[PDB]
Amino acid sequence: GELPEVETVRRELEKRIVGQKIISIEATYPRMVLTGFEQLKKELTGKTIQGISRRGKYLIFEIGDDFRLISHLRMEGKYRLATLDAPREKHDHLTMKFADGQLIYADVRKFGTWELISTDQVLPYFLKKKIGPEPTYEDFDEKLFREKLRKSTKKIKPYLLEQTLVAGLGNIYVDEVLWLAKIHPEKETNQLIESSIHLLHDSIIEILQKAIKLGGSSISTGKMQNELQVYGKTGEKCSRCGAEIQKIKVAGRGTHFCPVCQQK
DNA sequence: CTCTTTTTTCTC
DNA sequence: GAGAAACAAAGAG
Ligand SMILES: [Zn+2]
Repeated sequence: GELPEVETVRRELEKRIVGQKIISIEATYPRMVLTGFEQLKKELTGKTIQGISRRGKYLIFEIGDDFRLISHLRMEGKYRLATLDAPREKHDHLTMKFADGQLIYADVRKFGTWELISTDQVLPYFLKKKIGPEPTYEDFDEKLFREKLRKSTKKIKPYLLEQTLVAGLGNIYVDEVLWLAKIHPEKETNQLIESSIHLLHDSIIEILQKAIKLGGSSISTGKMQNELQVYGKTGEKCSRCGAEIQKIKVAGRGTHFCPVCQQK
C-alpha cells in the first residue's frame, strides 16, 4: 500500500463512485473507524461522493462539502465494488451502500483506519502527522531535501520511510529507489554527496511516477511488479553489475539491494 | 507442522 | 533509534 497503489485505487474509485449517493453505511468491524462509526453513519448516510483525492498514502473521500473521510489502507486494506446482494466475505469490515451497488472495504490484518474530519481540519491533520511533500518536481524541493539530509545521521532507507522528507515511499519503492540511485540503504544521510542527493530526489519522483502509470505493483491488476529490479529478487543477478541481490534487515524491514551498485 | 515474513503509532 | 503492538495468513523448509 504505497503511493503508487493508493493513487491507482483513487482513480478507479474516482471513475466509479464520484457523484453517487450513499444510501446507508453498514459496519461489522466499526472500531476500525477511529472517529466513531456511529458518528460517521449519522453524518454520511444519504450523501453524495463529490470527489476522491489523495495525499501520500491516504485516500480522501469528499462526501458533501462539510466532512472528508480520511482512509488509510496500511498493509492490506482493499476496496471493491460489488453487487448489492453480494455475499459477505471473511475480512469485509465496512460497506458503503449505493442506490445501485456498494463499496466494500476488506482488510485481513485489520490494520486499516477510517476517519471523518471536518473539511477545515484536513490540512492540520496532515501537518500534524508531519507528512512531507508529494513526490513531484514541483512540491519536492530538492534544496529542502538536501538540507534535511545533511542535518541527520539517520540511515537513508529508514529515514525515507518516515514520510517526512517526501510522501509515498514504502518498502517496495524505497528499495527500488535506493538501488536506482546506487545508494546503500544503511548509508547515513549526512554523508551523501549532492550528486547523490540530486539523483535520489529524481529517482524518487521517477520511480513513483513510473509505478503510477503501470497501475502500481498489485501482487489491483498492476504491472509495476514486472519491472522491479531488486525488491524480492533475493538471490537473482543485478540488472547492471550482475551480482546477486542480497536481502537484509534494516530497522526491522526486509531490505533488498546490490552489494556492488549500492556501495555505502 | 513451526517459525519467519509481510504501514503507522507509541513508549522510551 | 530500537522495539513492540494491532492482526491474520502465505511462505520456507
Ligand atoms: Zn549491481
